[PDB]
Amino acid sequence: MMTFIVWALNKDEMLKNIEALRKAGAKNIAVESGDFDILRAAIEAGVETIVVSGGGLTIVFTGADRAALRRAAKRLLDAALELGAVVTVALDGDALRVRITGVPEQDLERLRALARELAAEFGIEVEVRGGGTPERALREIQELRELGAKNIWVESANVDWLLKLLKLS
Amino acid sequence: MTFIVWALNKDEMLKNIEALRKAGAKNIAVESGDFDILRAAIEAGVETIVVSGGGLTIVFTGADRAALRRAAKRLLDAALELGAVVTVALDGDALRVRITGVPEQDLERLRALARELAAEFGIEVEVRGGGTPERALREIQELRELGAKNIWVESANVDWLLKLLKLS
Ligand code: NA
Ligand code: NA
Ligand code: NA
Ligand SMILES: [Tb+3]
Repeated sequence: MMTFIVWALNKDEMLKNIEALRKAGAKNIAVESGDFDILRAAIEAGVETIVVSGGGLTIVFTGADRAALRRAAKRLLDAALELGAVVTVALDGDALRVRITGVPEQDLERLRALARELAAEFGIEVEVRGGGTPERALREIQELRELGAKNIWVESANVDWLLKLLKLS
Repeated sequence: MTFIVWALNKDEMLKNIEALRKAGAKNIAVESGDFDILRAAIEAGVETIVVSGGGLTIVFTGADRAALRRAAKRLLDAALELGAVVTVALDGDALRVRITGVPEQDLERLRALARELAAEFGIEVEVRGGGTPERALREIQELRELGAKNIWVESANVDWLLKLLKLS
């Protein structure tokens, strides 16, 4: 037997995906996201196993020009990789989502500022739902439990973030 | 609570589980699309494994990090427009690119581009394919025999998970 983990950067894809696995008859369905809104939606749809992809930033560039989105993303990717980050990128409609993990809080504030600079240059909107601090994770994990999460797993490429949350838990 | 160590580097993975073990983590899992990393985790005594199913793992080697980043931007550009989910990590010597969420046609496009880029740049590439559910099932059985007790499977591509469910 196996647990099937749906990794989703958007709420609509995650619902569609868990619905497909439920129709297909998967016994053990989990949802993974750095977005606590998506993890809440999963639990409300009746998912009992949640993976918190914690730490770092989710930077979302929105605009009709996909060339401008990719250009901004490539620049951000370059800056993030130089600091030793793990970067996950997905182009979804008019939104380009960049997940950044494994850089210190001082470096994230730098990438926050850069994201604002790049947004102006290429004339696009940028929103940073980042945070991911171990303290915030500990708070939102309790909320997910109270919403009906039975199994909570936590994931990172950054062991220090796992060690900080281990310390707090 | 289970602590999942995401790894595309075998050495970093082993250092990371050691740190969590010393720190007092009771439930540790290792996640990777690289079956050799999952083998190394199980051989080190990890009993929970997340198989990151499907797509490609592309490893660029034999040039400076600045050059590896330029190659990464070229590959990302192609992958993003085909609608792929792309994870990129610059690791010491090598640049590792994980590509998922697209059919074989697009993977072949990116295999070819990675090879072209490697030649065009003058760098070495290791294009690790073999991301089909059929093989994943055979890899999963191998990992069980090596000593994995809990096997979790993960994808952004629900189609890949559905085909695995059918074949399982
Ligand atoms: Na809610
Ligand atoms: Na603790
Ligand atoms: Na996949
Ligand atoms: Tb994962």
